[PDB]
Amino acid sequence: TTGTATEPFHGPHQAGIATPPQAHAVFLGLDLRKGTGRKELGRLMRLLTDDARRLTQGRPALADPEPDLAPLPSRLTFTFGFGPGLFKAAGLEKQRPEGLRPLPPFKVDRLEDRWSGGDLLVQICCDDPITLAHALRMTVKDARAFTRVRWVQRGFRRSPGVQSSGATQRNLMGQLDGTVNPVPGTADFDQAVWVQDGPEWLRGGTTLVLRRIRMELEKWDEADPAGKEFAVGRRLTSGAPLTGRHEHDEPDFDAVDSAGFPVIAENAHIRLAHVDSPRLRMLRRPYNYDEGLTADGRSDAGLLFAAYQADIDRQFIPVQRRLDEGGDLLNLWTTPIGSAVFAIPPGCDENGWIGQGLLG
Amino acid sequence: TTGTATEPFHGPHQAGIATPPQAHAVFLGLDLRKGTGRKELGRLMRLLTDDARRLTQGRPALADPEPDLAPLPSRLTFTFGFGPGLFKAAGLEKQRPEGLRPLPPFKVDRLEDRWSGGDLLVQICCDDPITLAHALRMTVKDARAFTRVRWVQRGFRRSPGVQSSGATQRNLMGQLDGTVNPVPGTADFDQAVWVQDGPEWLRGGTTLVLRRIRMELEKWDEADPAGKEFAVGRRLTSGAPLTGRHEHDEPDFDAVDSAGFPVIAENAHIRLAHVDSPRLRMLRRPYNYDEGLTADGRSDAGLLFAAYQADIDRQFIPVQRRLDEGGDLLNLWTTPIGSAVFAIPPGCDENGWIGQGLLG
Ligand code: HEM
Ligand code: HEM
Repeated sequence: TTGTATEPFHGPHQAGIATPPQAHAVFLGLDLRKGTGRKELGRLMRLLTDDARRLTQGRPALADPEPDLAPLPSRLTFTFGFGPGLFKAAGLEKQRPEGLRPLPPFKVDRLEDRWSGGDLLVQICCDDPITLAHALRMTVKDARAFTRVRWVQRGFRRSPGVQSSGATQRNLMGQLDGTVNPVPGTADFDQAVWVQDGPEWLRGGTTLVLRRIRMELEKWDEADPAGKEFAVGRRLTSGAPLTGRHEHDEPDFDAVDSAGFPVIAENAHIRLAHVDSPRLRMLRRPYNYDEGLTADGRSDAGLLFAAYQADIDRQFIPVQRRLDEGGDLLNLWTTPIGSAVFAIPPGCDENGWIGQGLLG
Repeated sequence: TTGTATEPFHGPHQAGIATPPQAHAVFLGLDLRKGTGRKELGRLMRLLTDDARRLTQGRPALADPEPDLAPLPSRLTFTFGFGPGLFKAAGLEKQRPEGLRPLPPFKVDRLEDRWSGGDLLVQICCDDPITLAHALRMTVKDARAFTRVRWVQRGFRRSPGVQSSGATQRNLMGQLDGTVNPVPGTADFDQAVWVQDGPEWLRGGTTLVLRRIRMELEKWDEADPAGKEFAVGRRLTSGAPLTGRHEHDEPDFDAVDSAGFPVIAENAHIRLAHVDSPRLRMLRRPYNYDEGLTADGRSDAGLLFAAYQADIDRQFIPVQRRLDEGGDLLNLWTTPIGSAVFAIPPGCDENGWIGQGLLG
């Protein structure tokens, strides 16, 4: 069933990346306390490893504060990530990937400290929110002594069983989101996602760019539907490129309209975001968020934009830079308010723990 | 797939009450603007009725800001409720039920204005959070001109398919929650829930007591495990009464231990909460909430306690008063921080609108 289903914890890679995105996610951003060094980090990651090892398979954690909430794992997964500040605290500043650093400033940025940065990431995904809540509590319980909570970001996708697996789901702007994306279990995916160069310990792992992007829905509603599709380069209902018919049709960036102007605008989102080389693409694995209203009924909603790639400098920044300097029409209705980066180590087997190659 | 499943909007009763509780809920508490009188309330409820009429069946609302999010309704339901202030503004004090008033003070209360009161309730329930978020957006769009958002309370239960329908689900304290409840499709349920006395307009309707109850999970983890079961009167895992073996075993309130003391404490939750007459019982239809963390790792979680009954004075207050005056052991780890009451009108058909019998 949806409840008894599990995702393996062990493997060459950490789960929660190639894993088809579950219905719910929480991104826990932690800062290290002063007394938390390499020794303490080792004890912590061993604690959290075994917690994930048990919980993801429906078994209570060690010293579980509520073991009856451990069953029904619902494809629970844990993904741990190390921020730039982690390495200095560990005395391993040399093994920090040179590419692992806070993203540079962009003109559209309205970043807030409460949604940015972080020394240690715990990404917990699950098809069930009760199972997720319990997993979060256990995580905090074992991380409490060594860290402070910098932020916690919750997001959702479709509930399990609403749409078939692999089918593209819509975001809170009504747009089909995830059409062009590296496919798990393919060569292009492995090259695009998993690290092969750089520091040894990170090989088999990846890097995460997590950006909290607010959807300016008040402005969005006042926009012209033709203008909305034009801004993206795809139709709302079908999800097809404006040059095409079906969702999976290849956009024609050389096509022009009756006026000789590009059908897909020069500053259309998918044009500026596109990279011709599949091996340089980023894995987008986003979650939607919707959190409360002002008295005048203005929404606080958007996207937890989670991008995974082997090299931030080669695979993310160039794209984000083109969106910014290219004057992406979508920037009129979206605003980055948070940004964090993490190095996600390789997976482990029954005889190890996440981050052993670094902290061991 | 389950996205296409719907619940009837039309009927003698509003949906979202007898309806088997969906995986997600938003309780939207609205305060009327100064100029919003009976005329304005009529226009508002006609707008909201039609929105629900279309959206619950997977059709876009009129002036829908994002029509592509209307399909796949996932058992979306709307339940509208009128607070005490609604009747004042509409000049229909004569039609206000005697019992429709803010609840009396209780010792355990730590109520906050930001979680209490409200003139107009829109209770939106759905098995899918994207569908839910869209429904909320449309509700606010048409309500903005007439009302201010007093509060929005988001809650969740198990995702669809995680547990078989009707099976008791656990709360964030790990406790099986919902064992003793009136059952739809029985005469006792109708007697307990649907109004058949008082002013004419409300017949076929019901009343809602909505209380935001914080869970003191800090103390809860520190609590003695045997004391936790003793506090409730049931075992954690099995859910059985301490006098029994299975969940649905009848609690024996006359039973004593070998020392001659009651097996179920005189101040046990279920003892103080129990009522002999099934027809006097309240319908409990709660949702769980989990909302963020302090720097030092303290959770902010609890229960959205939604109780439905034909008569607040006869079915809710007597129970709540016994829990308070009786010194319910569960009060050591639970704290009411919000309280609101609403009169829920009967259902409508085509050509009709919710609250028409009152406001029309
Ligand atoms: C912030 C809110 C955003 C929304 C609502 C959004 C929406 C979309 C949509 C509707 C598509 C077309 C369907 C698809 O291929 O997935 C798309 C494509 C894409 N987006 Fe975004 N996007 C957002 C931000 C970003 C950002 C910040 C990046 C940074 C890299 C990005 C990278 C991409 C890429 C690489 C594609 C693939 C385009 C292609 O090759 O055809 N998106 N996005
Ligand atoms: C966080 C707050 C609360 C929690 C965690 C909680 C938990 C529970 C549990 C575990 C049970 C036994 C299983 C069941 O029969 O559902 C129960 C029963 C019950 N509760 Fe509560 N409860 C809470 C607040 C309240 C409040 C404020 C009321 C006010 C009336 C209430 C009324 C009842 C009733 C009527 C029963 C049925 C007991 C019986 O007749 O055997 N509960 N509750």
